Amino acid sequence: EPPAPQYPQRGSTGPEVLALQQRLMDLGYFILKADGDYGWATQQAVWAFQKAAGLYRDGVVGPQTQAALDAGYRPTPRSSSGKVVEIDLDKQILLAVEDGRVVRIINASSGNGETYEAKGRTYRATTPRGDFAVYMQRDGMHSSTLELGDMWRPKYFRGGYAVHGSSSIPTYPASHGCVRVSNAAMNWLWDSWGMPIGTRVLLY
Ligand SMILES: [Cl-]
Ligand SMILES: [Cl-]
Ligand SMILES: [Cl-]
Ligand SMILES: [Cl-]
Repeated sequence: EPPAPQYPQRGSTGPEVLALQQRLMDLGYFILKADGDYGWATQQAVWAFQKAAGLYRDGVVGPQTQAALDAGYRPTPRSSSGKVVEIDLDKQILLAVEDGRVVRIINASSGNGETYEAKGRTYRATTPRGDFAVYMQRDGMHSSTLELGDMWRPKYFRGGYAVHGSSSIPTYPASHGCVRVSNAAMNWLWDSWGMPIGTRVLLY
């Protein structure tokens, strides 16, 4: 009649959640607080972890996810030098990379690949693959020609294609093509890490 273990998941609280949050933090998955409550922010970090590790993206830290946590799984970046934002489209993560070392792994969501209509024309919600650079930024909440909602602190890398904060960053590609991250992650990129004009943005 004793209860089985807790698998940390959204809504959980307790020491095991605290330990998970700290381990994520230690491994570089973006999370600000280890407080023992598995809320929205923790969800973003768990999803980033499961994505990175190639695991089913359910937010539930069961036996397989725990094994990967214990193994200390971190993705290997493609770049070798300098500051680079890498976006892994298959895994749906953004990597803040410096000198070939991942500094942070951030949950992301990119284009859904479906058609959409805008100012009377049909487009396809593809995120481009390639080697680009931040060329402009708008430091507040702004509208998009591509995206339907507003974008928080966009950093533009090819025409209207930007990395930005969003209210929803799901476990599948959900956008019209821009790359969404949490507002907190976007603030970190801007204000703590620094991602100035000219920063390489590599998508693959
Ligand atoms: Cl919650
Ligand atoms: Cl949280
Ligand atoms: Cl999945
Ligand atoms: Cl699992």
